[PDB]
Amino acid sequence: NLYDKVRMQLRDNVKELGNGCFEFYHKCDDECMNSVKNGTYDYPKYEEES
Amino acid sequence: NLYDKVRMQLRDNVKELGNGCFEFYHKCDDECMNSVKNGTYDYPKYEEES
Ligand SMILES: *[C@@H]1O[C@H](CO)[C@@H](O)[C@H](O)[C@H]1NC(C)=O
Ligand SMILES: *[C@@H]1O[C@H](CO)[C@@H](O)[C@H](O)[C@H]1NC(C)=O
Repeated sequence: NLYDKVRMQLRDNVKELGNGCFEFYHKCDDECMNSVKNGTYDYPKYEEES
Repeated sequence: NLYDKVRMQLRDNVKELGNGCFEFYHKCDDECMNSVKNGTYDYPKYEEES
């Protein structure tokens, strides 16, 4: 449930590695990680691969 | 189970908003919505973002 709670919060700004981890497509510093662990996250334009 | 039944039926012609809702990438009128609620849906070329 944490895995999906987090996947839904993170949407497409991350990729699943298939081993229980999410890799970010943007620099995610302590302040970001602190946001991911609770009810918030918003990083709208970090696609490079698109 | 409805969330996934619907996600599988809708595939990539929709996006998950992460709050229990699916946003369509195409105009989806009453006739479409009536199809989504039961065993049918087929909208092959509505990507704009691709
Ligand atoms: C969520 O984490 C951020 C970052 O540390 C913090 O500012 C915010 O107050 C926290 N929200 C709750 C409800 O704890
Ligand atoms: C599914 O919904 C469509 C649209 O209203 C309808 O035409 C079709 O007969 C319905 N199928 C079933 C099995 O109810």
